[PDB]
Amino acid sequence: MEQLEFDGLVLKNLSKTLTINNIEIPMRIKEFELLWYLASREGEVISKSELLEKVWGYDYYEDANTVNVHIHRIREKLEKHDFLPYTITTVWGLGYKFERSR
Repeated sequence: MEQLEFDGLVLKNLSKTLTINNIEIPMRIKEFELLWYLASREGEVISKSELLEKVWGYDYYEDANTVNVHIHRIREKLEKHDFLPYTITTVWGLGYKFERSR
């Protein structure tokens, strides 16, 4: 898959950019790759460990809590640009999942 669409949110993996209502939203590459990994697995709860291993596999991190920080950054950007119908749900202690809101 090169492109995912979720009611107005479009993820473009070739360019590692994202649009909301066809407007590009600045996002760093790690944040995009995290979002892409989750949205590619809509509805699946992905543990911090799998995210660190498969999204940061090559990049380094002092602190596993870089995952949480990045989840928050993604949700802040979606929320700030009034994107409501999909979000990343935190499943406490278990992981994160991209899914329809509620």
